[PDB]
Amino acid sequence: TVRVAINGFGRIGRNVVRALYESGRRAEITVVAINELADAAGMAHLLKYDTSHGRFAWEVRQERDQLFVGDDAIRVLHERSLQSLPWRELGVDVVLDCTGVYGSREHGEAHIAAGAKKVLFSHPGSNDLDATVVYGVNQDQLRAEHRIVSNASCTTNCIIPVIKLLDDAYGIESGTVTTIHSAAASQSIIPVDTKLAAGITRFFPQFNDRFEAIAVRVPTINVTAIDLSVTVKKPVKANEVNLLLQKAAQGAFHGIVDYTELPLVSVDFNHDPHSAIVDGTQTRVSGAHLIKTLVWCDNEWGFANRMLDTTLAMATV
Amino acid sequence: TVRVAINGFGRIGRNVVRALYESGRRAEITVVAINELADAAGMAHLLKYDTSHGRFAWEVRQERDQLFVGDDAIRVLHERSLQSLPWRELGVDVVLDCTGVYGSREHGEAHIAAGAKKVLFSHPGSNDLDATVVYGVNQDQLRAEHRIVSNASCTTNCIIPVIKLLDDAYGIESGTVTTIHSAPDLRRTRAASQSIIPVDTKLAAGITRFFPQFNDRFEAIAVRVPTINVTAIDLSVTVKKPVKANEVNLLLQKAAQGAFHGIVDYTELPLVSVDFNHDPHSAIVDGTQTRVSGAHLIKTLVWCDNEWGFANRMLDTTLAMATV
Amino acid sequence: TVRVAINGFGRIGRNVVRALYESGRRAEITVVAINELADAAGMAHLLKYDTSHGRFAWEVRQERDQLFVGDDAIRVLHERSLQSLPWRELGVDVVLDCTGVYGSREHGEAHIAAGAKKVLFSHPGSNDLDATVVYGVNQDQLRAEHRIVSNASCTTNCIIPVIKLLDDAYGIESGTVTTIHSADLRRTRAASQSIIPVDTKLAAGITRFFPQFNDRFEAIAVRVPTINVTAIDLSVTVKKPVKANEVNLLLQKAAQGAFHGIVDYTELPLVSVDFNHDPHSAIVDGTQTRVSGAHLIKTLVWCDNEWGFANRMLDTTLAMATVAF
Amino acid sequence: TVRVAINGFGRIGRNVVRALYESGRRAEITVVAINELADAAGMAHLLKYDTSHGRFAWEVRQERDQLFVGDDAIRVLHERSLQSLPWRELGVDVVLDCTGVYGSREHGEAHIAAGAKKVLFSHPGSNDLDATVVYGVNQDQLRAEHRIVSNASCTTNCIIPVIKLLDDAYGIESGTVTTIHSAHPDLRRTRAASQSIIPVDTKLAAGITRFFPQFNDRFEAIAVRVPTINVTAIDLSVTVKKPVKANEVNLLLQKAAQGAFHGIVDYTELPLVSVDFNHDPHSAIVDGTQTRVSGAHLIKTLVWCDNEWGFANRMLDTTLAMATV
Ligand SMILES: *CC(=O)c1ccc[n+]([C@@H]2O[C@H](COP(=O)(O)OP(=O)(O)OC[C@H]3O[C@@H](n4cnc5c(N)ncnc54)[C@H](O)[C@@H]3O)[C@@H](O)[C@H]2O)c1
Ligand SMILES: *CC(=O)c1ccc[n+]([C@@H]2O[C@H](COP(=O)(O)OP(=O)(O)OC[C@H]3O[C@@H](n4cnc5c(N)ncnc54)[C@H](O)[C@@H]3O)[C@@H](O)[C@H]2O)c1
Repeated sequence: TVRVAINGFGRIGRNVVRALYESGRRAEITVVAINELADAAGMAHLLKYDTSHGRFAWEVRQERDQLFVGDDAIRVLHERSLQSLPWRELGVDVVLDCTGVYGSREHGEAHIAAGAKKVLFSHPGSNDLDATVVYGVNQDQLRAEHRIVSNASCTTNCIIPVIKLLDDAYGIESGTVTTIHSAAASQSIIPVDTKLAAGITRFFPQFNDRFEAIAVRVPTINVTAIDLSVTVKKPVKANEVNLLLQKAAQGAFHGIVDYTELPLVSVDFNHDPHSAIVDGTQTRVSGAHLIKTLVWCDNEWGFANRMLDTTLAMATV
Repeated sequence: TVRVAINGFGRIGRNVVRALYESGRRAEITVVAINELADAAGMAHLLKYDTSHGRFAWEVRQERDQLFVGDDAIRVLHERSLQSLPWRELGVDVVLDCTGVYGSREHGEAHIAAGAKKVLFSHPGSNDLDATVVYGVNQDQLRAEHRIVSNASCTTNCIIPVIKLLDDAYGIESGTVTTIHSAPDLRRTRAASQSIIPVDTKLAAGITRFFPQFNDRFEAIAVRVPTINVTAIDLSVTVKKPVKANEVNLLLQKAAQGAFHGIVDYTELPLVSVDFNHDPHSAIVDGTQTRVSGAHLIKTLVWCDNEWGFANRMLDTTLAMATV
Repeated sequence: TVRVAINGFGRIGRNVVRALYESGRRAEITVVAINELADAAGMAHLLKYDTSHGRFAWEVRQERDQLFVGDDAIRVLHERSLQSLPWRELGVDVVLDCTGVYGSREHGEAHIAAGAKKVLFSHPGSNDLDATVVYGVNQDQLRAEHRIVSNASCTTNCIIPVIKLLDDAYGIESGTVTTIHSADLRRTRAASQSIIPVDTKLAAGITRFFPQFNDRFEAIAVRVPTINVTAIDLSVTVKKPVKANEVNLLLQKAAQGAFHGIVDYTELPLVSVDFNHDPHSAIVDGTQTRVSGAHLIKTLVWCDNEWGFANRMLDTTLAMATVAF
Repeated sequence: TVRVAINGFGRIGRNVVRALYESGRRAEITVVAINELADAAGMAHLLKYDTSHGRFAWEVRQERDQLFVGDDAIRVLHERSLQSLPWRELGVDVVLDCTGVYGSREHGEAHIAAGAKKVLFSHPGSNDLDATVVYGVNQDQLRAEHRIVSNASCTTNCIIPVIKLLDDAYGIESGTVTTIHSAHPDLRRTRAASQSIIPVDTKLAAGITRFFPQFNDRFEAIAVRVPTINVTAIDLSVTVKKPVKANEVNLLLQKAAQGAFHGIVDYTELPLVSVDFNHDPHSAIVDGTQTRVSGAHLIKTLVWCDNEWGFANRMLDTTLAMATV
């Protein structure tokens, strides 16, 4: 068993746990410890009841400083700073840090120092890390040497695969993105800050000063829509683009990217493990060179499963 | 005073009336008749109360074939055919048809035959009508021979002015749009309140019709989200002239003060959709959301009140029609 | 095997099917035919994708005149009137009529005439059917000679069990209810941002089931823009003096005993959506129980207004097909 | 005219200002100072644009140490402590404290010490206070001596008038309330507001018993938050001595609305939804169509209110009474 600890039991941490069990990737990975400065029972409870994904199918309990998913007893810690984490004592192979506060080399080193073999951050974190993984695209680029890695963000993890597929096939010249985020808020469309372009140009440096992004928050549940527009060199038609993407979903990107032409709405992709689901019915091409594609993703669940995918790769290399 | 009749007292019809009074444009134009298939009080009530806005500031009464807004009398009719409309009897200068059912030439002729000097449709309709007016862009192209005219749609009326401004300044090569609307196809039989729902958009067709130079150069998609009243349009265009985000913003800001005052607005304030509720502008450009990818791919987000803006344009166009 | 046909594949009909499979009651019941005046391709699609309940876990297919949940084939019919239904040909033991249009005796007789042994309506029907079953309360009064029966409504099915429990224990003198539903010049308007009064058939339904409460029960209801789960705010005057926690203890005991699987009890800090897809007819929220003086009880009861009811349809169906002489 | 300063420019503070100008109580009250921790420009923005009330009709300019509503020049302070407030310098007749933090009479004394003649809190207060005015019910009990007074809460200000009317006419024996509110302590608090019905704490049970001490151990209350806009619904249930019918109750309340409680309580039988009462200055609007009576003694009444606007106007009403008495 690969044994992981989770630092920070927020939304993403909780989902990683839920995902571990539902995906059955329990067989290959046991969570041994969770750490959040937050009261233990608020965790057990919040793990059991989730606003988007239903009651957790497994039986959850929290007595003492011990969380319980099914028959597993997860030791619950309340450390405030990285050094005093008993990673060594627990034999932690990978620490998934989902705190959202920690993210630099030093934080990584601190985790390793505390006894963890490797670290995986649930966000981009400081630039200079031993690696950055958008699973399904560049997991093959992982080494032994690589011990402090970032898993990108849920939005970058959603759109990067598509941008790659499109760039490889048609040569992207420039791109612009609009992200429609789910959640006064409960009536408006709210313009919000977005880091998604920084994330794209970082992963694809050939796109510096060639990509921009805006984003809005709307009062929907759980699922996010990404509205991607790119200029390409090779002339293309809407259905050719769709055929490319559909093929990718059945081939090289099976399980990571999905494709659909069914008449669906956002909530239908709730609890969908894919990093991205391409909506074929929304694909457009203006002239022969401006491609619009709408990509759905469960902004938490997809990412959560990628955390686990990346973890496995890290522990295996 | 120009006298108008309203055919169809739906959402848009009601707003046109509300707009007439609130805009203060009651001094130039008067509503003499409304023709509806619903009950009469049905109308008075819905005119007084609506969920998009607030209680109508004016006092709304209702008696049988009548309707009262303030001191003004408005003959309420219930005719299922245009032939039998007493437009002649009432001296109607313009009929604003907001039924959403009528829209070809013949329907226009029918209204005129019934005694109306001119007709204005609250939508695109079929192609061959005298002119489609996107007020603030091409109202100067109204001759008096134009008797049956279309007011475009609220979304086309929102984005066309921006597309013109950008094309004039930088030469648009191709474009793509996403419309985020507020609240057959199997998507239609399912809950609005938690989902982003792809819907059919005819915005594409409307743009290329108004700008024929853009055939096979514009596409559009749209989604419906469970927000109130205000619509966001996410426009992306490739241009010839190289540009920077703030140059684009400066252009649009200038237009808002200048040539397009009262039709397009510009803002850099941190606002959300509901802040544009009841805003008379056809379009409000959100400067903070302008982007340029490379030097040639412009993204601009434009807000509009999808009913109020359009409702005021109906009145603006009406005036223009009655004045030429 | 008990073999059922479903007349009307609307919201409730679809859920009955989903419920049959998810609850494993499919070992004991078979849906052999569905009839709806709707596009059969659309039937399959709507069965697979639901706004409340998510993607149906089973594999759904449609082709010509067959729907396919899993490896099962259901005959899809399109008859516009009750007379021409091939119930006899298919050996239907019970017809679950979830059309919401049909509900008289005659409609029942028509179904039986068409070849169905018994009929179960997904609503309270007219006033004089053979039985109304609020399962868990009076299913023991089903005899084998009741062939046209009503399953009450989801709201009545939700609150009746609680009213019984309270009446038995303390003697209800009078009652008033407020129902908060999830999503006439009010229907003609924007449901995404308002509390909307709506008419309710609940006071009718209660006094019908408990005739001793005529002119002693009233009800109002509002619609709010939430998802799927309904809250019932019950207020009753009782004879026996009581305290909040006594009432809670009574109800909690019922939930573990006589009403296990039908009524549930909870003290956990939950919100409506947590009862989404809950099979109980009613879940009592202990934390919201109150008693004013010693005689005015307030209790808040949650229910999944569709799922609970759907599973009760199946429960009642079984009882009807089983009830021996 | 009467001069007022506003301590705390939150939701309520902002609305008081908006109300002053819109209601037309501007020919009777002037705001001279707003003391607030955030910058003069933040203040001005939020005053102009509101999530729940639209664009403020007046022109909101900003300059120097001044806000401007029309040609009226209001002054902005950022005094962190209470003693350093220049109330004396500005000749403040009443301080409306809408901070929600201050509410003890020491706080009151502090304001007065700083130079304010009288103080009015936008909530119940931490108490041992001079008075508690639910305007339209007991403003006549104000005395030149009461210098530190509380304006109750918006919910108490909404339902108290109705409870009085009902008690006077039929003698309330006991009561229970449900409030339907729009949008570490609880585990419910940090959960998605968009889509669930959310049970929460409520102090209405107290506020009522405090105002009507004859109801100790005779009133209880619960409340839920739903994702609607701005307007609040209060679902009141009371037992009464005198036997009554639904329409008698309605007739009583309707009469009150034109008569003794004109401008404070309103009555309607029109088919309306919550948003229709948005920006309604009444403390309470009674929905006749929802009135019920179970037996002859259990009254259910549903009362709407704009939980901010009504209250804000009452703040102004109470202020006037205080400065006048
Ligand atoms: C934003 C925008 O401009 C937009 C977007 C999509 C579609 N439309 C067009 O708006 C027009 C009507 O909108 P409205 O919501 O006002 O219509 P409604 O749904 O409220 O109903 C119309 C109203 O008229 C009645 N009616 C029907 N037929 C009638 C006749 N013959 N005579 C009198 N009244 C009639 C109907 O019962 C209801 O009361 C459309 O053009 C639409 O395409 C705008
Ligand atoms: C039901 C009812 O009547 C109701 C509804 C809402 C709120 N209340 C009560 O009124 C008090 C204020 O609540 P509100 O929500 O208006 O406040 P806020 O969160 O909008 O912001 C307060 C405001 O005060 C400023 N402030 C804080 N500390 C300050 C000091 N020391 N000096 C000056 N200003 C200060 C703060 O920055 C913000 O601008 C509550 O009691 C509530 O129960 C009633």
